[PDB]
Amino acid sequence: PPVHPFVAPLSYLLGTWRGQGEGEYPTIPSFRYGEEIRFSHSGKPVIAYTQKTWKLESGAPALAESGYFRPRPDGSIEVVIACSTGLVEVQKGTYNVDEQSIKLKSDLVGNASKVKEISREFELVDGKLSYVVRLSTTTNPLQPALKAILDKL
Amino acid sequence: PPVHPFVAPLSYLLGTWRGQGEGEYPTIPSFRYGEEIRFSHSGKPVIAYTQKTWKLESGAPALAESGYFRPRPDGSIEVVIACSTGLVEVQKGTYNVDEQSIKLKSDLVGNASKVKEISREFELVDGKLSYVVRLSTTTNPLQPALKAILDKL
Repeated sequence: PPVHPFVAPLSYLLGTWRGQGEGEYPTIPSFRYGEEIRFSHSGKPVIAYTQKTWKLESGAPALAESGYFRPRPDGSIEVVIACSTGLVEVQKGTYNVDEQSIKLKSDLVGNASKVKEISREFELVDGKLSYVVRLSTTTNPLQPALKAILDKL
Repeated sequence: PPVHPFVAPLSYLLGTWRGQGEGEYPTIPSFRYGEEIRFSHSGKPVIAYTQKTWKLESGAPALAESGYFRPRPDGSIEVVIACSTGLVEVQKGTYNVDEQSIKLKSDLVGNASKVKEISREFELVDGKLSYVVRLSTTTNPLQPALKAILDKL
């Protein structure tokens, strides 16, 4: 299927990406992980997102998430994600064509015991996909939790 | 990876399924669709769920959803789903080993303009996967909306 006009500005995402990241948060000792992301489409104004992580040393599976990115030609975007840990997120924000960036903040986090808000920011940097995930809790204000860089395969 | 002990009671789901369904709802004329579901795992206490639908005549893509099923040995289960239309759901309920059934009701529906609650019920019937999805809105009480039967591939 052809790329939908609403998806075309984000066509740089389409494909599979692999790299590594680092997590750290108050009370959570720093850790590293491997990550793979696939962005795909079926001609609708939606990009399917699938992600998995693993332990570096072994490749042992860790977590997974999946969802859908819905860009619109005014530069707005909404993203819905379900996580293997049992959370859901509704993310809203904007994309910037000049910067090849996507900036999202949660409108909703569902089924979480502690997390209150999640922000997600993507940026293409020299053709690599970077992101920062920031998290808040009732007692910890929004702050970095995960960051990764992935190469396009 | 081996099947996790918490997943084993639902191992009958694992694989790919294809069939067809029918939708109908107040103000929504009846329609039919094709459907494919895959259930998979990576050795964690989680089953990954991916689904797509299409038009019967042509096979043209329609919608998609994906998420995660988290069964527990007391017979409880939670399910998180993200939909290509831009919704999320947190579903909670129970599974029954004798009946090979799973009965879920939403604790949360996110980003919906009209839907308030969603219930999902699966049943293995002569080795085929059946479900009923029921939906409510502010003015329409919970009632059937989608039903499908799928053969295991």
